[PDB]
Amino acid sequence: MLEAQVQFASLWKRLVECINGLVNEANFDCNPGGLSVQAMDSSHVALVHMLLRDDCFVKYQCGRNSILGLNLASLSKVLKIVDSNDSLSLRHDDDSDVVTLTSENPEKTRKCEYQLKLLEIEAESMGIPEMDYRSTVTLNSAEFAKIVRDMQVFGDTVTIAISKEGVKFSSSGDVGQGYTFLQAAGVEVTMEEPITLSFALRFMGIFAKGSTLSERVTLKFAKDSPCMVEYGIDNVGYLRYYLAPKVD
Amino acid sequence: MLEAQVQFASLWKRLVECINGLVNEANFDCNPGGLSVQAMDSSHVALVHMLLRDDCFVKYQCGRNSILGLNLASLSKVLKIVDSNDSLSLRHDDDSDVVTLTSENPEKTRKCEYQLKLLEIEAESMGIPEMDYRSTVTLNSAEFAKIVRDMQVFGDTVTIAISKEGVKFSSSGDVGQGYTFLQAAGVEVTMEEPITLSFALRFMGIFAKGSTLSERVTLKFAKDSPCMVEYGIDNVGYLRYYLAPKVD
Amino acid sequence: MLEAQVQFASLWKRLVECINGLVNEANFDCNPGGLSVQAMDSSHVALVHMLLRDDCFVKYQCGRNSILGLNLASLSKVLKIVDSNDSLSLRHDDDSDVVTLTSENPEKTRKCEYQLKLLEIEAESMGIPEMDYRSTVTLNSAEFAKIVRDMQVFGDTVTIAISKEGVKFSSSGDVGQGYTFLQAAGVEVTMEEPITLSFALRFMGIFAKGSTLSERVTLKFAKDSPCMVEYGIDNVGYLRYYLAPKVD
Amino acid sequence: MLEAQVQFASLWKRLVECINGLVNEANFDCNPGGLSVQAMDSSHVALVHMLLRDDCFVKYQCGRNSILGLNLASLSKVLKIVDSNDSLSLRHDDDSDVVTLTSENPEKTRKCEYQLKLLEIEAESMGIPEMDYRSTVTLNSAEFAKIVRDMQVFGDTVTIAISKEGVKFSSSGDVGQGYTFLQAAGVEVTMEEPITLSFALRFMGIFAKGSTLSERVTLKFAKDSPCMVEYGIDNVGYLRYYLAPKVD
Amino acid sequence: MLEAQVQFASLWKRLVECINGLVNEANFDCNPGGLSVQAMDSSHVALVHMLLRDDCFVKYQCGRNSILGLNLASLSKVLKIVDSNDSLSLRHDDDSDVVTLTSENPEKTRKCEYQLKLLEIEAESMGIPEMDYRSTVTLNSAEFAKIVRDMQVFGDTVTIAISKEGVKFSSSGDVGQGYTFLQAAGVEVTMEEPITLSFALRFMGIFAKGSTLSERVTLKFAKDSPCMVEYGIDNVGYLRYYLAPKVD
Amino acid sequence: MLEAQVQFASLWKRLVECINGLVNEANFDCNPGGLSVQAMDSSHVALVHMLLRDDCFVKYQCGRNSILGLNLASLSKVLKIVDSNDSLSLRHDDDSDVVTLTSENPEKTRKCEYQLKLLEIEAESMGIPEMDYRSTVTLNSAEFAKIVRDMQVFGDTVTIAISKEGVKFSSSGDVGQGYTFLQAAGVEVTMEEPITLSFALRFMGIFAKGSTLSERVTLKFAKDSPCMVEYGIDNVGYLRYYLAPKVD
Repeated sequence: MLEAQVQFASLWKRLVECINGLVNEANFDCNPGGLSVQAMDSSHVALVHMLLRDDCFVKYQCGRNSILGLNLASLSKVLKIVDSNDSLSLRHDDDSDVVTLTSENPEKTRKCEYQLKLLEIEAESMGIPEMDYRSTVTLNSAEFAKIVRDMQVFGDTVTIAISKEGVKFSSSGDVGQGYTFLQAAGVEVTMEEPITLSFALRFMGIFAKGSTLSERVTLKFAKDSPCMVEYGIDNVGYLRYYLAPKVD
Repeated sequence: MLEAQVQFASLWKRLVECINGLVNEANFDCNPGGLSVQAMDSSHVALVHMLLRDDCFVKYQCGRNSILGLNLASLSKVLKIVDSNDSLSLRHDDDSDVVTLTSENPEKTRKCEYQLKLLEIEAESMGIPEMDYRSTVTLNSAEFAKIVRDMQVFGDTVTIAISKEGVKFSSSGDVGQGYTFLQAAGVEVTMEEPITLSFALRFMGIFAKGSTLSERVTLKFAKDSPCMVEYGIDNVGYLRYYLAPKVD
Repeated sequence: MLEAQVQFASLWKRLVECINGLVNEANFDCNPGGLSVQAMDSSHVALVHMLLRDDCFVKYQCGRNSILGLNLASLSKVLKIVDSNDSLSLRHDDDSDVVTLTSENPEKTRKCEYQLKLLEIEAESMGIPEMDYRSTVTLNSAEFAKIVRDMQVFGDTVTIAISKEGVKFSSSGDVGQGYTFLQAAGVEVTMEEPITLSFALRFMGIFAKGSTLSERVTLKFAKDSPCMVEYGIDNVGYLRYYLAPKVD
Repeated sequence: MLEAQVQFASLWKRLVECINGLVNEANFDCNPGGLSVQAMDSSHVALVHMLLRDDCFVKYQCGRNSILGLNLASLSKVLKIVDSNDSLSLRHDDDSDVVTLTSENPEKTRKCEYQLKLLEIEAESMGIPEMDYRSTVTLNSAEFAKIVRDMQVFGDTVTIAISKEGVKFSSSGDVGQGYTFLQAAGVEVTMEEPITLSFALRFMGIFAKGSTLSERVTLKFAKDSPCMVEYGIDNVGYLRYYLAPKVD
Repeated sequence: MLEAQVQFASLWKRLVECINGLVNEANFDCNPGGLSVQAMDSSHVALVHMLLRDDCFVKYQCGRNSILGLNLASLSKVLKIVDSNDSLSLRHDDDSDVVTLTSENPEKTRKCEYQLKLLEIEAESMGIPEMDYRSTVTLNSAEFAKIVRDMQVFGDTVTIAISKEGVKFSSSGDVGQGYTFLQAAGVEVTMEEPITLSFALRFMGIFAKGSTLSERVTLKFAKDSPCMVEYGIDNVGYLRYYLAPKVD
Repeated sequence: MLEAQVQFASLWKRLVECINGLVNEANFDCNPGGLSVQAMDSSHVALVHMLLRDDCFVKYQCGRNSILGLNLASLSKVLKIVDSNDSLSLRHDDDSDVVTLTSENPEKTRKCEYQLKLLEIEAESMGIPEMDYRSTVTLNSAEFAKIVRDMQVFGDTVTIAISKEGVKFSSSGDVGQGYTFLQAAGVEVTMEEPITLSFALRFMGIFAKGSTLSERVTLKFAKDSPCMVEYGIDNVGYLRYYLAPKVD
């Protein structure tokens, strides 16, 4: 039945790390369009949506829509041991109860094959937000990551404030008060009005692992609405996170 | 009221690590001479004196003598997140209760500002020891650091013995007995008589973080007197530690 | 009166790490032939035999056969602090109760000397039951090490299966099932018949630290018999491990 | 909608201490039968099974089988602060993501309520065993506890030897050799063959905290098979541990 | 010059523990009214005011107002070694630089005398924040102490909420969320309106050692104002703490 | 062939604690007179002499003089686990590398047997001191113990001054200056002239554990000579310590 082979296992390694940060199990919705994972954290505050378009793979075959529930904790453990530069083929057979991962060297002198039992995961229900986003900032993904790590020395909450001149990340706590201001000028603001929301750093931190997938990152906001943080996986996919604003 | 800007935040980062090893809070005596910290460990066995002369800073302004008590634990946490190669401006205002640290990139596209609450710390009450050291050894700071780490596998006490031919560090314990002998030159002994004292490795270890500030380190001894370990910060300051001998 | 000087302390450092993985104390049998260590794990399932031929040392002197029991935990701690590229002289004197390690820089500007108390160790029973190894595989030592680390995500047991055309390492557990197949050449199989044994990963893992001593590693098998894993120390010695199969 | 109220929080306090000794997280299988916990240590050598029958509780309500994963480290911390003689109600609501603990005084003048986040814990494969047991010894639980603490001065392994006349616990090590012999007929041996097995004291020690639940303790053995140590929680449940012998 | 003798040294022992929790040195204002200490923590968030009226002592004499700075750390160390049921006479002389503590047995067969050096302690910064306290709760001092210890398992901040029916202490953190609700009577609420403030547990904890001085404790609150926690020392003095709310 | 059985193991427990405070190994000189231990601290400043007369034991048998070297650290560990109120039989056999300790219940329902390996310990130089003691003070042993613990808050040295009216213990240091004066009777001074010596509290502290053996303790002094501190063990033995003065 299903077969999806990527050339460089890095991609899967880096992806699973990202999504496993948020949830331990997830359904892999596989279509002829490609693989998607959509999942919420157990507190129903944050959502991941990842899509790997079929052009992502050097070989992709998915006639009908199959759905594969997996333990991301186990999957993460197996992927930890796969070499970055080896190929990796995900394969599931008609009514099999197991998915198989197959890695091979460029030189074809080593072949690894792993098998994971599937789960039993109930359909998500709570869906993507339907926004229309007034503001947008795009910045270096690793700067973003650093900023959220940094803001965590102060508090558990970051306030992001977008203005014509740039974006200001702010946090408070016992240690003191911090901010990092990035100037527009590199940081591409493009907003229709000044806007200022707050968020849980716990989740922003989980999101910021996306920096392993994309040199840049885009944040999208809308007053009193879940923000989005998007990491393009070149032209062959995305990783997208949504997070509820804090209280207020 | 105070403004002290260094070009490279590294300096502050490395300093605070050193002094935070010994004490959690300290008063920064700030004069038109520059910043000084003088402080004892809670066991009253060891003393730090640090001075950053005003020529240390690319910009320095301190009309009246203010004293700023700080939590070095918090300060350390904030400095951990400042980029080494960014600038860093320490500033305190007349009516304030807070000191502010302001970092900027070389490119001026990112500005960070942190604020720490001040403390009322009781003014040290313990004077620098009497000088006139009949003995001096100077050595590579990182060798010194390694030696004290090493001597700790044996005991909690190191015996330093200076002779015309060099210096011998010795320790004992369950594991066994060790020594490291460094021969004169590269090791600049310059002494008036052979002399042999013992010291707590706990503190020698704390002092040895000074190796981050200065390629070389000077130890000065005097029979029955606190030794000194000095790290020059170029020509623009020093870091100086004093420690009681072990007698018994 | 024993003296054994190696030019580069690395060797001793890397060796003691390897054997200390298996046992905490061991007798160093010293002859004019060189040093040997032979020891079993406390469960009597696995055996180490190390030999450093006298050509191994830049200086070797052992008139009569002495035996020196040592605490490898202590020895490991002392060797951790000796620089890799320093020389290292092991010396024991006529009924002394202490062995001494002496390190010197290439430049002779630093000299270190450590002393360990000897033990009292009873000579072990098992004594290498050996030979008649029907099958043999040789492979890159670091690949081997990686494979055993990897197989540990699945189980506590690895099944090694040698066939003309390569070796297959397999494991099972909660996470799932995995294998790594290496194809023959690079992997030098040389066997008289297909053969398939199982082993405790705990011990294979301990053995795999041998990769620090030798770019390649040889495994030797024999139906219903302890396997051997051998790491050559470049013509001048070996490190050799033997391990009971799992049978049922 | 789950509810389980015990009259005296002591029970929960003492139980969680016992099981937290072995594992940091565990699933609470809750049925109309009552609560059960079944879990292995991370080395897969030892198994706990606890059952609190529904008659254990002054109020019990569990329509369907729910499973609640918990951090026993956190749960232990919360239970440390609950008064022994207060009541304690464990409550979970439909898709709540949190369990709540509610304590009340006998006099209803003080009410405490705590909330713990649940975990997704993967269901444990290893299923007790089906088993006979040829031998049986029952003894004062606190004597047993003391004996295992004692045997730990000698070694990491205890040898239990059952004979018609009593049971002999034995251990060895650097310190020397010890034994404690308890005579039958107070010690209820009841066996169909003499036998002698060995076990890890680390785990026997963990098990022996059961003495807080039950004045007596029963050990059951079977040649070459996991022993069992059982603590009856009066008539309203049990705590049961299984441990692999040391073999060879 | 000063003489103040208490019959039972317990009092001093218990007091110094309490105040030493907050500050390491303090000025003892000594008048013919009695001894008073008024002192702030280094963060200027918390104030202690202690008064021991002259009727507190079996013998009291202080013609002029002297001020004695003392090291409470040293004083604490000396008081640790004074027997609870011995008498204790504090004495300072005209020309002295030292205060002396003199202990004697009931039977006059043992006499101890200790001498502490005085300090020049600068800050008289202070300022009791007297105000209209709208709300008042009085409760068993040891329950209060337990509650703050308990709330610390969750967070570093407690929210106290006074209502007609009682007072609710609440905290949050990694471990979870907790509360303790005490119902009105035994717990004597007496308030003019419902009121809800937050406070640092670090300081509430320091204050709660007051339970050694007084079976009951009174807390007084006022919207946007420092709370007060008061421990009466019989009829012969008080210990009173004031603490800034957490606002943000 | 030696056998020495005491009725209550307490005695051995309390003794070994006392002497293990000073040294880690010691020879047990066993004669028909009884058991004696004599040992010096490794700094050759302090000496223990213990004697248990043969009437001490409910059963004692020692035809010839045997000497048993023991590790007091191990012995202490074994004795920690022996019940106070059990009997304890020490037994050594003709040409046996091991001594055996055998404990039994009053009720004979439990028997424990431990075996320690002996050591070859070289006879020390260690001559008991010569003199006839000019001064003598006898006091409650636990008061003495408390006094030395107390004097340690000040210094590492205590000055004991005997006069017609009583004895004065004095110490100095960073914390301050202390004394305890005990008045003559209850404290039995009996001296031929006033005399004032100083001693290391480290050792006085070690000695003061003798209070577990004897309600009273006697100190004996002689100008410029080792003091003695003696603890009678009923009428059936003594424990005696000697310590060099500090000369200044």
